[PDB]
Amino acid sequence: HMNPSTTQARVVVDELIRGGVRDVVLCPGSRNAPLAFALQDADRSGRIRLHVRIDERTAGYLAIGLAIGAGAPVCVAMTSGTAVANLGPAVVEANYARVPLIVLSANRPYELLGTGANQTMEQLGYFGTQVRASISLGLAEDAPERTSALNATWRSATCRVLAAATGARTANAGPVHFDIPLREPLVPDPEPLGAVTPPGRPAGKPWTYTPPVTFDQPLDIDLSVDTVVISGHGAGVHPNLAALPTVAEPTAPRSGDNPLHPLALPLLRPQQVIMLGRPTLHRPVSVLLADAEVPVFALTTGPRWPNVSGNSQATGTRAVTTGAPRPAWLDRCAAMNRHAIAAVREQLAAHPLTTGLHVAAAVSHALRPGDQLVLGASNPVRDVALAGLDTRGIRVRSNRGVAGIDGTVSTAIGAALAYEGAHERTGSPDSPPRTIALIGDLTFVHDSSGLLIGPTEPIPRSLTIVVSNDNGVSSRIFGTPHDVDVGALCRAYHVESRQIEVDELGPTLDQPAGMRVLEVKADRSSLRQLHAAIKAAL
Amino acid sequence: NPSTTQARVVVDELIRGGVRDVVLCPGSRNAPLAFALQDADRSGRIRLHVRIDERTAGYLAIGLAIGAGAPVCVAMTSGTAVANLGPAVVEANYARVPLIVLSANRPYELLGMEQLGYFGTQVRASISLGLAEDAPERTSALNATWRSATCRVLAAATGARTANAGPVHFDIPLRVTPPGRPAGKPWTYTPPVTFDQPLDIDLSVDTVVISGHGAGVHPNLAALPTVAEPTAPRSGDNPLHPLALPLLRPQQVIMLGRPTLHRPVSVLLADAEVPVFALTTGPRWPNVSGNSQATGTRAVTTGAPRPAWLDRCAAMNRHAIAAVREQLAAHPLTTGLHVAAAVSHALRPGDQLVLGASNPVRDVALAGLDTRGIRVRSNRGVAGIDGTVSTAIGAALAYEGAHERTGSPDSPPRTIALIGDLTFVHDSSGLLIGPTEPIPRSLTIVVSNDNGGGIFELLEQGDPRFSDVSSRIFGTPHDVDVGALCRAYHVESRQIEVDELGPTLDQPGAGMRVLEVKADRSSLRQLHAAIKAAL
Amino acid sequence: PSTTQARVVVDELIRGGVRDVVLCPGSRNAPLAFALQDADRSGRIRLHVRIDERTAGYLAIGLAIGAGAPVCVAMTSGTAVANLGPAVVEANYARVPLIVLSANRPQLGYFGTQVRASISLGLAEDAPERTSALNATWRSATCRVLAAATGARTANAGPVHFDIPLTPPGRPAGKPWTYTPPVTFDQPLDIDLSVDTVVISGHGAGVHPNLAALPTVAEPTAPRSGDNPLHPLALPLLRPQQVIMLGRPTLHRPVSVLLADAEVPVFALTTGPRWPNVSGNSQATGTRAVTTGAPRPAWLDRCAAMNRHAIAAVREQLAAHPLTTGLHVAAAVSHALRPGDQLVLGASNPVRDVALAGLDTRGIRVRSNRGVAGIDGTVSTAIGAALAYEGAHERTGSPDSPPRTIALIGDLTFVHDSSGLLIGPTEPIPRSLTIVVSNDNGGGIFELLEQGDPRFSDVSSRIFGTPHDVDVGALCRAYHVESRQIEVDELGPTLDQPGAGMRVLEVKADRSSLRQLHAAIKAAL
Amino acid sequence: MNPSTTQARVVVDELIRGGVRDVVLCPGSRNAPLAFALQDADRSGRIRLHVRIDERTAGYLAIGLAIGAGAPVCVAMTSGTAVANLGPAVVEANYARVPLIVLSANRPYELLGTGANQTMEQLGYFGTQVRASISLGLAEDAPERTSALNATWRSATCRVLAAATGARTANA
Ligand SMILES: Cc1ncc(C[n+]2csc(CCOP(=O)(O)OP(=O)(O)O)c2C)c(N)n1
Ligand SMILES: Cc1ncc(C[n+]2csc(CCOP(=O)(O)OP(=O)(O)O)c2C)c(N)n1
Ligand SMILES: O=C(O)c1cc(O)c2ccccc2c1O
Ligand SMILES: O=C(O)c1cc(O)c2ccccc2c1O
Ligand SMILES: [Cl-]
Ligand SMILES: [Cl-]
Ligand SMILES: [Cl-]
Ligand SMILES: [Mg+2]
Ligand SMILES: [Mg+2]
Repeated sequence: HMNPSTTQARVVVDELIRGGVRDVVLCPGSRNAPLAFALQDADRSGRIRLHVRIDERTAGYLAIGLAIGAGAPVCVAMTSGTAVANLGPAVVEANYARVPLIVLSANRPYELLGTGANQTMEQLGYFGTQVRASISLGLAEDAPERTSALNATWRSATCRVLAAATGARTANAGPVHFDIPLREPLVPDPEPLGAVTPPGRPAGKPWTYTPPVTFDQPLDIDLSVDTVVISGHGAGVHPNLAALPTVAEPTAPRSGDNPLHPLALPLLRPQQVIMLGRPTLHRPVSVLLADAEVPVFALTTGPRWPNVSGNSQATGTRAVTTGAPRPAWLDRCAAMNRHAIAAVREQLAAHPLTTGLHVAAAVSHALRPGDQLVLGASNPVRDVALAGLDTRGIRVRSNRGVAGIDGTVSTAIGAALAYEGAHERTGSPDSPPRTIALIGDLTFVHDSSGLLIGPTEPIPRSLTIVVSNDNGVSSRIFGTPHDVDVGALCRAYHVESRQIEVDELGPTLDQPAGMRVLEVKADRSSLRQLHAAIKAAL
Repeated sequence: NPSTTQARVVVDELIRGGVRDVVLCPGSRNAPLAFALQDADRSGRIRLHVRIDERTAGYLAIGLAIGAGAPVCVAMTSGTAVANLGPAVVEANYARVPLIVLSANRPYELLGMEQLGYFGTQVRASISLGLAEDAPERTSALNATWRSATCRVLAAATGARTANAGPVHFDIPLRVTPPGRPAGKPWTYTPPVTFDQPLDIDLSVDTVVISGHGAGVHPNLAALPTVAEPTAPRSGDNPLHPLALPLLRPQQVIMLGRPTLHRPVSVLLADAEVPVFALTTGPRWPNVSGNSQATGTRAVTTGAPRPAWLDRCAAMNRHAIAAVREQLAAHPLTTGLHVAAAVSHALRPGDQLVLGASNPVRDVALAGLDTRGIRVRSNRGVAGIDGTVSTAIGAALAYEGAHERTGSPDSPPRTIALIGDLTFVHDSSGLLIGPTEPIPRSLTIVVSNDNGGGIFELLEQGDPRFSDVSSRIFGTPHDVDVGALCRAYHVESRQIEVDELGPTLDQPGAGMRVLEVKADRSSLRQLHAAIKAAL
Repeated sequence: PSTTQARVVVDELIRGGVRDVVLCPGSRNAPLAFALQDADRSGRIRLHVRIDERTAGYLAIGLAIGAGAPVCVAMTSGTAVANLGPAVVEANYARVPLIVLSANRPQLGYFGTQVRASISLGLAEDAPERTSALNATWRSATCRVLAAATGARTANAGPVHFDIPLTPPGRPAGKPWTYTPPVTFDQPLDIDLSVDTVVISGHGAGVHPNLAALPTVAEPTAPRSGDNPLHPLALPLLRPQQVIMLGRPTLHRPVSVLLADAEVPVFALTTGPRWPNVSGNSQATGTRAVTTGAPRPAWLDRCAAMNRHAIAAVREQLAAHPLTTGLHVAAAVSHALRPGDQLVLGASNPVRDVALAGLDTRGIRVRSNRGVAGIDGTVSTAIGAALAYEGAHERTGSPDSPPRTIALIGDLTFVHDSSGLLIGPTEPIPRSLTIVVSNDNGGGIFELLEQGDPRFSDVSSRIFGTPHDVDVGALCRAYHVESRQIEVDELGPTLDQPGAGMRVLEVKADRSSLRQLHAAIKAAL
Repeated sequence: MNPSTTQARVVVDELIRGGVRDVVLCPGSRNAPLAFALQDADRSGRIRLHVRIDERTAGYLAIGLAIGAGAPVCVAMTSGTAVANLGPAVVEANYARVPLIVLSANRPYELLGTGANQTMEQLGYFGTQVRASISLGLAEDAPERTSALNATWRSATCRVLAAATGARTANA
């Protein structure tokens, strides 16, 4: 015989594994001990990798990283009370970035809500419309005669949680709140007088199998009309559009070989626009989408479609193309793209001081096919886009959902861990692929506690964090530098760090060292002149 | 620009309502009342605090409000502000902290702020002002409407009518200053209500008082044996050690406030043979077991405790105190209980004490802290380990500000925080205060560092049969260099031994310093079992 | 400024397929009511005014399920949100495109859980230097509302809250501002038909040609996929090894017992992203089946034998029973239907008894509020269903009278929504709607439940039966509606007789013998 | 003794001790345990039962029963739109401060989302219009804990009554 809380936790953990969950983030507590015990045992048998963290807020962004690194649903488990509320920021990010994040909260029994019990709040529903679903398991009953029926109901609810999070039937992945009320006894009973977990379906199959869904919405587009493609976060790959001039955000997957620099778009006159994904980065892009005279055709992978344009003529998922672009239009767009690249290149060289744009250019040139790049959503993504990075053959991650500074370090760490984990499944005996992160100093200092990894927890094998330190009424905290020593922060969290120059950045990134932080000074003073010089050069 | 005029009307009425501190974070949107708050800051009518981390900003506001009992405003500015403020707002609801959350929505924008679901369940009120309309003739009527909504917001936050203080959402939408009542009086005067529910209690029945967070002060119960949590204001001279409770058989329990500590208390409160009388200061009342027989706000007492009962309680109290003292001395390694004892013996009348969750708030009550003359703060609302550093900082700032505004030439009184290492790791970023922002002048954070969560060694998951599995999932060692952490944030820090803790606290240092004491948690369970065996 | 914002929104809703709007008088939504009034006088939209806001919601449900079109309801009061609650819940669960229009001059929890979207336009600012950008913003948002309501991109139609807080053209050729092709939601399931399989199809099911040969228990609202029906009462006489469940089945305890059987795998095929699993035995979900094998001939033989046995045991035990019951009235209405008719069923016994009588749904359109299975709103639902259905036949222009809409409801249901018969003289009235009322003076379904056991005979009269003694005939005449008390035998001929646009036919029925009649049918199987 | 019946009999008894003299009942299958326990209390003269068919009109009947003499009044109904029909009466009871206890039966909460018949998001439907939204635990079959389940059930009933009558908030 097994106590009810232990049985329920072992069933849930088993069904989550069968649904593709490979990594679980756990935060310590007493009320979530049943989940903790069952997760620890699955990690001892090698069925999942467990990542323990102390701060639930940054642990939520770690889980986002573990999910975007390879595309698998990731659970984060914590105790009752403000621990659940600390997942707020990650849940908002995962909502707008469509990240399959399962928030697995332990709770007191609902009967205690309103009694004044310790560490108990209104947990179910806390996340509102940010989550794709708020699902509660029932309090586990002590009914050995009903063991088979309770197993079917727990595994079915778990599959609903997994389906809603991965978007298996909605094509709209996102975060899910899975709340589990738990009561004493919370620790497993003596194992000699123990029992076996109620089994699932045979052959490691999910309890409710849901096969791959196809969400199809064709759209007719005449490509002979002068067309530009603008691809943002969450865009899909469209091979029938690969020839068109394309302004692509760094995180957007590239369809073709005809890039168009974002600075070139204002100097051209497209007659119609194809919007892929959710573009938000570039401001001239936003200017063109506000232009009411230019028809916009939106192509999304899911049912959500962006509000970035008011003259959206149609929304679909793929294009049924008629015609071909004027060769003179392709020539003009290619000509302007080269002009914009040269203008950026020349003005960086003419600039004396090293700026953040220089570091971004230096990181972009040091990337090799197969690398993963993680970018802070402030200046790093804009700077890499102005530098003209070729994203083909590399995977680029960034928290573009709400583009916050919270959790950027933890996201890079998680993405590096999932990326390296997927490289072992291929059975290859090579070295793990590189993960390079480029983040600002203010972002790094704000999520420096994301560097904290207990001595027994997984550490990324090939992660390098490049910190572009530019030392910068509510804006009066930027009137002075924050003055924090990046080296001191790294020592506090036992992390190797080096201060280097932009010339050294390339050759130092090629040195094969676990996790490390590479700090590069830059100047914010001259940035306004450099950007003004680039615009005058066009 | 009427929107600018509106902001000065609200800020002025907020200052008339008792607001002395506002917390801001930079964000995409202009802050609600940002420039009116800036004008008020330079003129000395209000004090601004700016932070980058919105989570630590919320908990700083909680500290500013519990340090002296004043309402405090927090100014949201971004699309992450609601999610990051959630923890502080939840804690303000359960600890009854007057917290005003200022927001600035756009009614000309299309909808359908990144709102979650907690605003509905956590706040006392949700008041919007309405768009500032241009009308030079209705300026005296608009002034009255804006100042009435502001007085209503402060009343809901402080519980002026409900006796249930808590957080309030105040929205001021955006697309000289008109005057208020004379002598700086608020627009709408509401006397702080008196909430009265007298209850009959016979004190001849063997009775114990158990007072928790939010407990009132009761002079007619002063003689009874009393198990008081650290945050409860004391009203008697007859304290009863929490470890003495299971050595007695009370026939009656008076519960003051909301108790959350000591499983011996929970066992006694759940015993259906022992009537429990709940005396609370607000409308809510605790009933975790279902054994709360009656509720009230004050006791109408008949009789007095039997002299033999008081003698029995005092004898068991002396056995409990001796067991804790003798077993602490006979134990080689320093634990958090040793650290808590040293801090307790170092406090002086007038000190403010801030206690983190986990073992520190329990250990101080096991050491027998005398709380009279002392101000004790702790986030017992939801017992989170998040935001405790910023709560201490805010509590010190508000506490020092009240002493400064009495004009006493003496140095500001001390605020001493006692927190675990995970608690410090959780909110270490709360230490980053820009040179422009107010910094405490007498805040000392004592960090009892046992490299993980020591309380789990004392629970069921700390039983030796889990010794192979409980290190990763409960102990959670981190190996953080605390001194290196405080250096990066430019905060004075010193690692010392428990016997040096007393003298180091007695002398002053920088306005803000962190004292770290290395402690052991591998002997923690053995030390507590030996204390129980010596009772 | 707000006057042109209302006119553009109304124009885009009409371009989006809205043909009917329900409005309740009140001191609000004045500009939108004007724009709607203008379009009603222009012939672009049909306006329906009601006084009861709860009946107005269920009327809009009917106008939507009658021809599958989006329908709007305009709130104008500080009680409308509470009164539209029941209809919004029904629209959520039955996936009905209901657009609820508000106009907050600057609060229950159901809006957060029940609706597909909550969109507010924003205030109508006064800047004629940007009137072409406000035009697109208003027609884009309105296209989002229409798309969320009809499931254009989600394949999950439902209610939408559209708030316009208190004339420039659209696309040429009357097209919607943002075109969205109806989406294809596909998810194939591998099913082996050589296993002994029964199909159980409920509310919201699709049509599956590769399943037309399998024995099929179909709820009346389910569109039949083939021509091998299996009577529900035959199910406990069979031992299927596999169940294909279409849509959302909600009727028949044998069906419920079978789906709960953990030995029998269940394969759920749904037209949308939601799927049922009350038991936890759902082995897989999908939208269509990829089939191998073929059903065993012995299995088909057994099923067809139980089917005829169940049909015969019902048709004969109805003859022996002398008293007229609700099961007889359902049988009578079922044989009085011809292809092209629309049949509206109330919940409780009427929708179950029609299934026991063996109605052949082919050629008939069957409506019923199975989403939450409420006895409220059925009268106004049938009126709206008739109006929408007759409006579609009128737009084709056939040289034939409007097709018939027959409603079969219980007594309690008729008095629960009696105020749905209060239709003002200026208001559109059905032209071929006949409401048949089976009246056994109480709730006859409770006689078939555990509280209907003879050991609760002296306690179950008050709390389950609830006689009302209401004179149905007088209630209809008070509302200026034709009524006639007929017997079960004259039901058919009276129904065949073309009559007034609205007729209520009352048939007396017995419920004291209902538990005996269902036990006699059970023993004859 | 089956737990639903014991649970329903404890709640009804404690409601009566709290001053409830009138209860409005609407017919349904899911609220059978409350219906039986209420009928038993009407036969004994402890309360006066009132049966109605329409839940919307039943809520205004309970409001009348409350303002007639100033006592808390209950309205019990089944799951589904039966609760949604109490919407208009709850709104009126909120603004007029009438102690109206909406006593709703429900399918088990684990059935929410499974497509079960007559199951909706009931808990929280009324939102900000109620003084409190309290659920009892699903009655467990466990004779060892009957005394603990009694205290838990009666304490919750008292919280319902105090919030409805404003016993400690002065805001019925
Ligand atoms: C926000 C939050 N997360 C998690 C918990 C669970 N919890 C309770 S005590 C504790 C350990 C705290 O350790 P520390 O601060 O080092 O104190 P110690 O008990 O070792 O003195 C934890 C994680 C909590 N109460 N709040
Ligand atoms: C709004 C609502 N309230 C209550 C119920 C519960 N219920 C189900 S069947 C029924 C009785 C309906 O009786 P009637 O319409 O006369 O039908 P009969 O079963 O006698 O044919 C009731 C009250 C419901 N489904 N909907
Ligand atoms: O007395 C208090 O301070 C207090 C505070 C609270 O937040 C409570 C919450 C639930 C139940 C009782 C509570 C209570 O008695
Ligand atoms: O297929 C349908 O029509 C349908 C409709 C619904 O409203 C559902 C609600 C919950 C669960 C399943 C559902 C479902 O399968
Ligand atoms: Cl335990
Ligand atoms: Cl950054
Ligand atoms: Cl604690
Ligand atoms: Mg510790
Ligand atoms: Mg009837």
